[PDB]
Amino acid sequence: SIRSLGYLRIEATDMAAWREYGLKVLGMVEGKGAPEGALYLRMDDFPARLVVVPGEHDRLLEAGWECANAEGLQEIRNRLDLEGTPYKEATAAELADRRVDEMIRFADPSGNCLEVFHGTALEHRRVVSPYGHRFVTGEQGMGHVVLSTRDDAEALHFYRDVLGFRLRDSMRLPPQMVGRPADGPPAWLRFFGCNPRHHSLAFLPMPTSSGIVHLMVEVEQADDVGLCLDRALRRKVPMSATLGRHVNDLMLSFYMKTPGGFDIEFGCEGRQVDDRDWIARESTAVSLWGHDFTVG
Amino acid sequence: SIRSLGYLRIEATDMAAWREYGLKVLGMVEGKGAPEGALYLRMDDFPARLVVVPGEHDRLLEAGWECANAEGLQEIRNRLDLEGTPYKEATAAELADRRVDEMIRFADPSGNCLEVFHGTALEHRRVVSPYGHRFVTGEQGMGHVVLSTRDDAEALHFYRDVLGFRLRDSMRLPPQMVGRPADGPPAWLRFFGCNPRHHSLAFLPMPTSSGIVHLMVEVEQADDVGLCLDRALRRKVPMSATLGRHVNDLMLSFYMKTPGGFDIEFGCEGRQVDDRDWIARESTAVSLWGHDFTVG
Ligand SMILES: [Fe+2]
Ligand SMILES: [Fe+2]
Repeated sequence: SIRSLGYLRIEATDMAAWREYGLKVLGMVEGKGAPEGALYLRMDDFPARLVVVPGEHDRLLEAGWECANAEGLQEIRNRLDLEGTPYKEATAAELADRRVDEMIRFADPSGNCLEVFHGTALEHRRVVSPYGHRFVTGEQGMGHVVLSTRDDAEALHFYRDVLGFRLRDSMRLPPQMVGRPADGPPAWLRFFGCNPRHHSLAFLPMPTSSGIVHLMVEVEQADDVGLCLDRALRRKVPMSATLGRHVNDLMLSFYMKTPGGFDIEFGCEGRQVDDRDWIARESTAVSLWGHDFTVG
Repeated sequence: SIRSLGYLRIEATDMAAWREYGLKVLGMVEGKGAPEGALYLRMDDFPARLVVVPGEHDRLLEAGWECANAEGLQEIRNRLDLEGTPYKEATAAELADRRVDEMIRFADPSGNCLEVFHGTALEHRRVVSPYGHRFVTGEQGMGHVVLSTRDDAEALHFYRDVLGFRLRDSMRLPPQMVGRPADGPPAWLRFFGCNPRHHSLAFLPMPTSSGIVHLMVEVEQADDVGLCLDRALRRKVPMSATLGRHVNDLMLSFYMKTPGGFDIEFGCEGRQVDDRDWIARESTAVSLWGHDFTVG
């Protein structure tokens, strides 16, 4: 523990657009009990996976990371204490809002905020998408998120050495792409695992207005993906990449712009990894085929 | 009885375009022993599946239909004689050229030419696509071909009642689509099977320049399809339909224009049918998702 991506909390300038998009494009289900004009989007037994709160910005607020139990959370505390990373225990009100038994809050060096928790409540009535797809979560958690970092070496240190994620994959970026002179060194996009899902987390050393590069959610079948593409097309959702399969996690997916300005990857067939045999290597292409990121 | 589609012979106005497309887009392999300036494209142990001969038009010449043995071919002779359909035995030169033991030649009432044969020679050196895909033939044969017909009822009688194909699916057209009065009767696109492949043959009662609406070839995996689409886009092959999944045969495929001006559907995951269970019904949509023919 940490074992998986639990939830994502984001701020939004357009709550109506997010509601229509989560319901009619993503085919998520609305959760009950929210604020004060906030939106809970459900994919499974979790009370909420995507929480959208109204605000003046379109940005990531926090990612919530689930541990197996009190001991698995304490292990994260002990790592943080060894590094000297400041953290706070959740207030009574934060525990009640998130519906978790314990949680700590802290930030990585680039100052992306984390909530690490255990003992979430679940809701048990069947979550049924009107479009007939089922999301793939379980032991792989919510999906995976790719976030901006200020410094890839620093991110590698905090996520692997401090937090204990595994390095799953790495891809180099030419120095020009990251605002470095043509004469100096490439920078690194690194993918991190906490469970069999190839990656739950990755860091792009390039800035974004939201802090999010992409959020991937996974469904069981290619037909689920293709039907989703059709719904997005009908609703004039702006496209970011055509259908394709990734090299590193073998995900078959397309990418589309959300109302928050970052991409959602809507995929299937994500590769599962066993840490006992996985060899961390450098991948040299994004995709095996498709995924034309010029489409936007 | 006829067991599968064996080969397709077409005439072409641009042999160089076909050789490049066959090799670099379809990833078929060139056969040997082709006559003067003809092109043999191979998918498997057949000496050729797609035969392209020089000519003044881009047009279907004949479809070759494989039977299991001499008795299977005689059963077709018997059916033709019962109907009063004229047919000719292949000459010595024709048997040698097609590399078959026996073959009869005749046409349907719309004038489409059939060559029904048994005892093909095979070639045994491995056929290796440079792109790494394997075609799906075997008991399913070469693929399927959708052809023009002048009269759907007469085609239904000839293919089902006379030749013994099974009716596999039907799709209705608005009377006005076939230039009838808008309060006239619908016409019918009918799909015919001779093996587990959902259909080997279908008839659109609408005219085409070549006689061909589409030729489908099948590969093992979605990645093979996705890779082919990238090759085709790179080579500026005209797209006819986006990636999608058909309703009737569940083929996951895209459509593209060949050098002959007709479409090839390049697909995977074709549905298998058992005649003991199969119910012949009317489908009311082309696709579950995708297959936007508006791109062409
Ligand atoms: Fe992803
Ligand atoms: Fe087809």
